[PDB]
Amino acid sequence: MTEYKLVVVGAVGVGKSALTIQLIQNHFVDEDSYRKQVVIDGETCLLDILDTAGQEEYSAMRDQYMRTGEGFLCVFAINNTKSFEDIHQYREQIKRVKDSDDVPMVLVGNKCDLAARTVESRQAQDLARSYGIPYIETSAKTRQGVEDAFYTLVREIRQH
Ligand SMILES: [Mg+2]
Repeated sequence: MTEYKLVVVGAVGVGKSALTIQLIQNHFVDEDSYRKQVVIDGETCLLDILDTAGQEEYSAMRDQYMRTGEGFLCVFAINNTKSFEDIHQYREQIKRVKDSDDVPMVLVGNKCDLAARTVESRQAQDLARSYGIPYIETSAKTRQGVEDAFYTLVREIRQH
């Protein structure tokens, strides 16, 4: 069957794992590869997701997994301005290693259940527009937009 190699990236603590675990095991963790047969738009397929460590110890450790990844979830948290500003560094790294200005990618603003937000939706939407990539807000806690984000990424890969 078609397999989709997806890679979840982002600054420490933004909810890369919570999003992956909500999708795969259907529960929010208040506190690494995953493989799952799913059916998306009638297509039977396997999601092979890499949930990357947050520690900036990489760049040679990062290049290996970015090279095999087909599409990328670039995650920041909406109560975390630094995690948002860090997004540019992740995209420029994916582009460097994949020798492409166009890589299937979705910008995800996670933790949209929280009221104490420091990054506004219009801000991130305008960023995503400049990249030419979709923007989707999620909450791994409420499960809002979780399937949305991953499925939109699969569809971006299908259109590449
Ligand atoms: Mg994690």
